[PDB]
Parts: sequence; structure tokens; C-alpha cells
Amino acid sequence: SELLVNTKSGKVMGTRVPVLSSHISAFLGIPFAEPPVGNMRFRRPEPKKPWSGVWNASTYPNNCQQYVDEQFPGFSGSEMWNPNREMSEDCLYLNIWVPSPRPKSTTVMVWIYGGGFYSGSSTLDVYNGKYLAYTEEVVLVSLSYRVGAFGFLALHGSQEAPGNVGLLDQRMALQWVHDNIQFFGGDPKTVTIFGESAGGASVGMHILSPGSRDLFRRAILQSGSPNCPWASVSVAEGRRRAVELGRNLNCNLNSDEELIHCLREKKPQELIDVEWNVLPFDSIFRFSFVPVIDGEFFPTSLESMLNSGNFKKTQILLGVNKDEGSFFLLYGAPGFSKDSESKISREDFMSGVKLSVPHANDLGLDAVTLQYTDWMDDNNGIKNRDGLDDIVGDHNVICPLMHFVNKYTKFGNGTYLYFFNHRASNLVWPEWMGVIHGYEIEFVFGLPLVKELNYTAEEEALSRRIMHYWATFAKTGNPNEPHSQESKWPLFTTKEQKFIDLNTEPMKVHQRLRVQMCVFWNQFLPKLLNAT
Amino acid sequence: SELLVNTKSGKVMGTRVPVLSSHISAFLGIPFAEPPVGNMRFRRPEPKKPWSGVWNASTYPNNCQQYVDEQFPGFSGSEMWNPNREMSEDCLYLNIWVPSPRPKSTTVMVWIYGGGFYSGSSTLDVYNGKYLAYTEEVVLVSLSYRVGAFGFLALHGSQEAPGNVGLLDQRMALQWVHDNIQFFGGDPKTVTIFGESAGGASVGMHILSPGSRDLFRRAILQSGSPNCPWASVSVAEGRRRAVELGRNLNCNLNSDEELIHCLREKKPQELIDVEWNVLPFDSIFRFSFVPVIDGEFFPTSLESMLNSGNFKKTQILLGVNKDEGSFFLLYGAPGFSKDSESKISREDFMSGVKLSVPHANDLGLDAVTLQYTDWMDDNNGIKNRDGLDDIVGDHNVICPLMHFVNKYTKFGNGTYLYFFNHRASNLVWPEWMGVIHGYEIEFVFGLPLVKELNYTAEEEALSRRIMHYWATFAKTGNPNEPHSQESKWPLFTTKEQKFIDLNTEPMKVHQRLRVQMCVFWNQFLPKLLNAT
Ligand SMILES: *[C@@H]1O[C@H](CO)[C@@H](O)[C@H](O)[C@H]1NC(C)=O
Ligand SMILES: *[C@@H]1O[C@H](CO)[C@@H](O)[C@H](O)[C@H]1NC(C)=O
Ligand SMILES: *[C@@H]1O[C@H](CO)[C@@H](O)[C@H](O)[C@H]1NC(C)=O
Ligand SMILES: *[C@@H]1O[C@H](CO)[C@@H](O)[C@H](O)[C@H]1NC(C)=O
Ligand SMILES: *[P@](=O)(OCC)N(C)C
Ligand SMILES: *[P@](=O)(OCC)N(C)C
Repeated sequence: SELLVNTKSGKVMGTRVPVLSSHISAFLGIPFAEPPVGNMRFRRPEPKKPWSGVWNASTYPNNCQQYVDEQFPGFSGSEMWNPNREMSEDCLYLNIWVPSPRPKSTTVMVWIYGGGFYSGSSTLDVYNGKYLAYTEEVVLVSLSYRVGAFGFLALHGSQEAPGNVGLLDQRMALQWVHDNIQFFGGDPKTVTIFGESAGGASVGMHILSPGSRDLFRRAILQSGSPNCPWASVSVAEGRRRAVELGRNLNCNLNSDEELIHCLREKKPQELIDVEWNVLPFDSIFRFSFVPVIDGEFFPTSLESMLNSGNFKKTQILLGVNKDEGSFFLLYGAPGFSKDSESKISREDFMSGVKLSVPHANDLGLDAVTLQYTDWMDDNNGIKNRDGLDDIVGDHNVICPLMHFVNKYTKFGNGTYLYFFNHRASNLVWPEWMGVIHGYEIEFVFGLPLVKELNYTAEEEALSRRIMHYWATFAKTGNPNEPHSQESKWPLFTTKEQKFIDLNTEPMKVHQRLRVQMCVFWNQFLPKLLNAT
Repeated sequence: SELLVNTKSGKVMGTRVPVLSSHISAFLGIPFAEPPVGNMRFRRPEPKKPWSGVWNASTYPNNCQQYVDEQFPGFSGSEMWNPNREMSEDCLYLNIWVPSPRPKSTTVMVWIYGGGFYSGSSTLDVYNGKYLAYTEEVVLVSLSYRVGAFGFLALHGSQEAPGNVGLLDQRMALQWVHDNIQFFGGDPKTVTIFGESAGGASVGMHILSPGSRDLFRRAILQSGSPNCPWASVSVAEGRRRAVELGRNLNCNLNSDEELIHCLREKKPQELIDVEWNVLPFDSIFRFSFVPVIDGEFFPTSLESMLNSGNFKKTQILLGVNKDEGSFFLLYGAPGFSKDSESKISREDFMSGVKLSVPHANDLGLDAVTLQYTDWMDDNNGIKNRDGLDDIVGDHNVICPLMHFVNKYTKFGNGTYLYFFNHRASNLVWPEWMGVIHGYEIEFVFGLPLVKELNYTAEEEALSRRIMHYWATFAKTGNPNEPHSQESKWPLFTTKEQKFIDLNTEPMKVHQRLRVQMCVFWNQFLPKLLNAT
């Protein structure tokens, strides 16, 4: 039967799922690791012991233990990102959508969810791989990985809680895909990893980490890159947060062994309840437990790896959304609310600047403020609002990515860059938030093709164009069809810095994505803070 | 006779001069001080001893000893600013144009020439007061003052060369006008001083200096303000330059008395020949011998005087030209030449940035470069040229003036601000230099009314409008006619920061003259240099 697949770990039985008047196969909740529970909490993942009998792969697995957004109870705009299955520490599972009839050896895409390394689920409605797998004839995998303290508590030098284990979870899923996807009709040597936000940064981190490079062919990064200021901490800072966590739970702090032991007796929600108290600054766009630059997973600093070409050399496709900042300003910054226009006073602008660049001294904040203020009109609340939006997105997403782009391209084999600036017509978040980060995912996963979801015709066209770009790139390393028309997505190069925008209008090519602001963020402001 | 005036210093006989098909009286080369020659070189001026008989005031006096521009021999664009009379240390004279028949008690305007405190002449063709005096029925005075080492060699604590004596020359001329202008039909209590460039800065310095305030009613400043970075040095820096000068002339440097004595035995041209070797930095827009903040003429620093309201409170009218920077880039910066378009490479841009901000460290130069570079297009030689033009003008003229404007207005009785951006149709300097500083003077002195000078009709209109603004302001403290139409030059205020532009188009009102760049120059860059 087409729903039964013998893998090196044992047999699995999937389920036929309907999709757009046809059907395909889905194998849901396949374990790729031992449950990281009990004395294995905080440990590196172990491979799943093989099983006899048939593993029932017909339903979604649990989601990992995580903070749950209750800012807007009942609001679909926020609820659509919360876990939709029971949370559990037993959560290391993957899901596979397979064209029907089963391919013999086709392109494979593996999805890595975002969520600030503190949240995320493989089972969200908007991550349903059936439309992509069916439309583009790819084998679609989504993995899972521990988040929060469970994934990234870092007590460096200890083997019980070394850090980065959520990243090692991702790699174990990629190892399982490498070893077994051939039995689902996938080509293990044509695997594209792709992810958004912290998943985009995760993708970039596997490009860098030597122990991950050989497990995939090429990479797509959306709204995230490994060098983002929120995506890693030093070994000393990871240590400090781990101790501060045990201090919040009245733990014995006399040794790593005492500390880790206390944290493993706590119920998961006790860890989640205090996770946010360990941050060093009053800040936005910063998360407690994130990857650590440990000298093992990352051999040296990200910047010297980027400078020296110490990373996988392949093709990449990556890009950003227009309004990366609005979500985190909405949730953490004074003056912004969901039900108003969020016109920002000059005082609230300055508070926002302080929260957005928490490591800066006063001279640095003056520089950021000068850079983003229209001094002909400094009390325009629209401009103050949009100015803060740009500050948060430039600093945390766009300019880190553009730095990564420019360093990668010197050594890589092909870079394609996009700027997604279409705002979906059925968006429930207020207009002032614009093209909100994560809201290209639904176009990538093909949701506008489902008519009951009330997208425009042009949005359906845009989704089909994006899905065909991502899948053609996965298959060939180039998002363009060889011998079709449609104006070509140009290669990003060191001299042109060409990119396209993605929206419902006929595509245009531009150059030097936000170069003016990113010279400020990537070159000037670091030198200023270094001097003061 | 109308050409004979008995003054408190003795009788003077002037000359009838023709002007635009009529005539007026001119009294040229009236001495207001003893010749500052011999052992009086570098000394404070002494008042002119009265004379018997009639002083022949029918011809222009000598000009003061000064550096003479030979960069473009024969070129009228430069030659029109050089001395047109014999140079001599015997040069403290003034000139008066008087309407005919002689007024009984009319508005008085006193002109102070610019020239970087190192040059200038009261007798230039473009300073001919007959058109203004005749057209606006004012009594027009132009004074003179020592420049160069002769005017500003500063050995503080010495009474033989205390500094600022060129400024004291100006004040002695103003004292003479105060005491005697009534006999020429002038109203001594309605005197307006006005000057361009270093003369504008001179005007501002008399506003500040307590010993000058009572000698005039109101003030006009063109393209200069007392706080300009080139317009003053500290007492220690003035001392260092004075010693460096004597060192260039093999002077005994064991004491102030030995040093001053050696400098007084040198012929004037020996001083001029080495004057430029004493500058501390490789720089543009900096001059060797300039006013010194001495604790007497200026009681404390200019900035604390401005902050505390320690200055004359009256009405002022002031403004700038659009392209303040081009002259000094032409003369001192690599890549600029008179006969080409002066498209600037990125290397020459950076050299220019270094010359323009000589006191800055590398972080500061990076800030200036970032601020003025279009990073979408950083190899456009037009933009690099115009960018450097703006750097030089913003830093040296516009943003100092705007700082002065904003500090003065908090305490003054009326501020009018202008932006002169008409380029004269008969300008011989190349197009890339734009609206060059000093080239509003000819409109102020009414030269477009002389038909043989080949101005357009509209330029003649513009000159008449400007002359009527300056003279109405001098008479009343407001450049607008009470009960005429013509859209009104608005008052500059702390909240609007309204100004007008002056050109041949129907005037427009704007707000916040170059506020974005001047927040950089006046607030950010000082705090950055202070921190590094
Ligand atoms: C697989 O598990 C689901 C979970 O309830 C169950 O409903 C389904 O019948 C199972 N299928 C089997 C055991 O074949
Ligand atoms: C990709 O690699 C091949 C061979 O390694 C090379 O011929 C080709 O030019 C590369 N493409 C780019 C864009 O570097
Ligand atoms: C005034 O001086 C000039 C200078 O040469 C002379 O030509 C003129 O005749 C003199 N007028 C007198 C002395 O009345
Ligand atoms: C000028 O001064 C007078 C009285 O000193 C005052 O009534 C008037 O308002 C002042 N004008 C301005 C613009 O300050
Ligand atoms: P991403 O993972 O999405 C926010 C939850 N972010 C850039 C951290
Ligand atoms: P100004 O006096 O004119 C240049 C000779 N300048 C701003 C110093």
C-alpha cells in the first residue's frame, strides 16, 4: 500500500489527505529522536530506537512546551501561531507530505518553524505542507525542536546542559531525512531546508555549523539570518541567564549539577512562568534562551566564520518583509495598541528607541534617533510610528540579513534576494502594522489557493508564483524556469545587489535593499559603540 | 556748500558723484584713527587727532595690507575682490555717501567688508554705496579695519599685541559715526551695521561685545555669524600662532617683547608671505589671524554669552546663500578646478571631508561621510561634488548661523531670515559653484540697476526689492512696508522658524532652514567628538 513505508527505523502507516479536489499522502508525527524527558531534559537528543510493528503516522504530534501568547485571547491573528496540539516534552516528531502516486526520487523541502527560539509548532494551519507538496510535486517535511529553556538552557562546560540542543534536534531530524526520505520518494541529495524568523536564522546556522553542512543541499531563509542580534548569546551570558533562571525557582546554585538537578525536578510550566525574568535589559525583540556561541556547534564567532568563508558553499534564496518591526512594537512598546492607529508621541518614540537598541549608550541612542527622525516634522505621530517600525525591523532583521547576504555571496554559488511587500487582503491585524513578518508564510504554503479562505484572485496568482519560485529553486538552485518567459529574478551579486519585490504587481528589480540604513546599523553604529 | 561738512574732527570736503542720471555727495577716505604704523603696529587703534584746514575727502583711501589672491591672474571673478588701491598700513579710513540735497536726520547704514579676517577692502566696485544711498535715501558708510597679523596677532596678556584690534578698528569707526554722522544728515540713533562673511561675523561680535552694543541700533548679517568655527580662536591658540609666525621669520622668541619687536621691524609683505604657515591643521575654510576670546572684548565664551542672553537685544536681519562651500573647495580641495565640472571621485570626497572638518577624529569623519553620502549611488561624481559643497557650507556658515539665529531669537526683539538662491546671469565662475557666497552683495548694493552691467530686468527688480528690504529694516526694524501689499517677509520665531528665499521668482515662505543637517552639526557631532 502507498500509505505504508518501511524506513530504517521501522514501518510507518500514513493517511490519505484531501487537497484541492485531489488527494496525497501524509505521514504525521514520525519520531526522529527519543523523548527528551526526565533526566534527558536539557540533554543533546538521542536517535529514536527502531520499533517493531507499524507506527501509526496518521495524526499530528504534540507540540513542544512553550510560552503561549494570551495577549489577545480569541483573536485569530495571534491564536493562529499558538500551539494547536497538547504541549509535551515528548515532542520531537516530523511530518511528511508525499505526492500521489509516490514519486521515485524528487525534490525535498524541510521546513523549520520560527518563534524566537521560545515558541513554535510544526502543526499550525499555516504550515500545512499538503498544498505545496501537491502543487509543486515536492516531498514536504516539517520538523520540530525544543524551544525555551528546554531547547537552549546553556551551562557551558557541562555535558548535562551544554546549550544548542534545540539546534541539535533540528539536525537529528535532518539526519533522519538524509537516511530515510528515499523511501518516501524523496531525493536525499536534493534537500532544501527553509524557515522563517528564528527558523530562517536556524537555516543560516546549519549553513555555518560544520556538523550540519553535509545534511542538506541548499537553503531558504525568510526574515531571519544567523547573525541577528537576537539569535545568539555568548557562553557567559547563556550561563548567567541559566543561573538567573534557577534563582527565580529557588534552586541550589552551588554547582552546575545542583542547578541542573533542580531545574529537572520543576514542571515545565514552572520554567515557562519565569523564563522572561532572566533578560539583562529592558528590551524588545530579545528572547531568553537562544543558541550559544559555544566553540563546538559554532567553531568560532559568527562574524569571523562569515569573514573567512567558513560555511557551506551552495545556493541560497532569502529575503524580508516590509514591516518587520510592527509585531514587537505592538507587544512591548509604549504608545502602540492593536485597536488604534498608534500615532507615537516624541516621548514614546524615545522610549521605543531605548527598548529597541538595549545595548546602546546615550550617544548611540542619539545616533539612532537622529537617523530616523524627520526634523522638518518631528511631532508627526505617523512618522514617529513608522520611524520606530523601521528601527526595529532594520536593526533586528533586514540589516543583519543584508550583512549575511553580502558576506555569503563572496563565497557562495548563487544568491537570490526578495522583498515581500504585499499586505494580505484578509489580514485581521490593524493597517498600521503593514506587511507583518510571518505573513508571507501563507503565500509560500499556498493558502490563497483555498477559495473558502477568501483571498483575491491576484493573491492566488502571487502564491502560485512564490511556491513555484521556492520549489524550482529547491530543485535546481535557480528560482527561474529555464525556457519560459516571465521576467527573470536576477542573481544577487556583489556589484549589483539586485533583488526583486514580491507582490501582486508585475515584478520589479531594485538594487541595494535599504543600503543607507544598513550602512548605519552594520558599519557606523558598531564603530561608535566600540569607541564610547 | 553741500560738499563741505564741519565735523568734530575738523572740516571735510567731499565730491559730487553721478549715479543713475542724478548725483549725490561722497566723502571718501575720512580718517577715523591715527595711522597704526611703526611702534603702533598690532596696537589698539587711537582716535584721529583733529585737524585744521579742510580735509580733502574726494578720493578713495589706501587698502589695508593683506594677502592678494593670484590664483586666477586676470580673472575678474577673483580680481574683483582684491585691493584696487595701494596697500598701506595707513588704512583706517571711512567713506560716506550722502543723498542730495543733504538729509536732516535719516537712516544710516554702515558696511563691514568680509574677507576671512585676512583680506578685504572698503573700496571695491561692488561696495560702491552710491546706488543704495541714492535709491533708498539712506546715508551709507563703509568702514575699514586691519586684517591679517596686523589686525589679529594675539599675544594675550601683552598690551602691545593684545588681539582683536581689527575689531577695535571697526568700533572706532562706529564711534566716529556715532559722534559725527549728524553733520552729514545721518541719525546717529538709527544706525544699522551690516556685513558679509567675516563682516557678518564682525556684526555679530559687536552685538555680543558690551563695549560695542551702544554704538548702533540694529544689525544685518550676511553669510556669517560670530560663532562660526573659523571666526575665533582661543587665547592659547592665538598665542601659538603668533609664536609660530615669529618662528617663520627667525624672530627672537624669548619673550613677548622680543617677539613683538621683531615682528614690527619686518616689512608688511614679510608677514603676509608666511601668514598661512601657522595654521594647526591641513584644512580648508580656516584663517591664521582671527578674533580671540580674550575675556575683554568677549567677556566669556561665545556659547555661554548666547545661552545667557548676554548680548544686545534689538532687531536683526540675516541669511545665507545656497552654495556657501564652493569657493573654498575650488581653492583648496583636490578634484575641484575652475574650468571643469569638478565631478568628485570617492577618494577625493574623503580627502575633502578630512580638510573640511580638521578637528575631527576618524569616527567623526565617518559620521560626516555617512551623513552626506547617497549610498544608493556613492560613485556619482555630481553627488560627491554637491555633497562636499553642502558639508563645507553647512559646517562653516549655515549651521553656525542657524545656531546663532535660534539662540538670539529667545531674547531679541525681531528676527528676519533669508535664503538667497538666485545665481546671477553674468556670473563668470563655473556653473558647478552655484550661488556663490558673496554674490548677493551686488544685489544689496544695487548693481543690477546699472544697465551697462548687463543684468536681466528681473535681476534689477530683485535688487530693488532687496535694497528696499534692507533699508526699510534699517529704518524701522521691519523689512516690510506697513500699508503696501507684496506678500510679507514673516518674522522668524522659535516655533515656526519661518524664512523666505530671495530670487527672481515670486517669494515663498519656508520653515526650518536645513534643520536636518544642522541637528547633525550643532548637536550630534559635538557630542560625538566630546565622547571620543
Ligand atoms: C491512529 O491513531 C488515531 C488517534 O486517535 C486513531 O484514531 C486511529 O484509528 C489510529 N489508526 C490505527 C491504529 O490504525
Ligand atoms: C556554481 O558552481 C559551478 C561549479 O562549481 C560554477 O561553474 C558556477 O559558475 C557557479 N555559479 C555561481 C553563481 O557561482
Ligand atoms: C584732492 O586730492 C586729489 C588726489 O590727487 C586731487 O586730484 C584733487 O585735486 C584734490 N582736491 C583738492 C586738493 O581740493
Ligand atoms: C519689541 O519691543 C517692544 C517693547 O520693548 C515690544 O512691545 C514688542 O513686542 C517687541 N517685538 C518683538 C518681536 O519682540
Ligand atoms: P521570529 O522567530 O518571530 C517572532 C516570534 N523572530 C524574528 C524572533
Ligand atoms: P568670508 O569672509 O569670505 C571669504 C574670503 N568667509 C566666510 C571667511
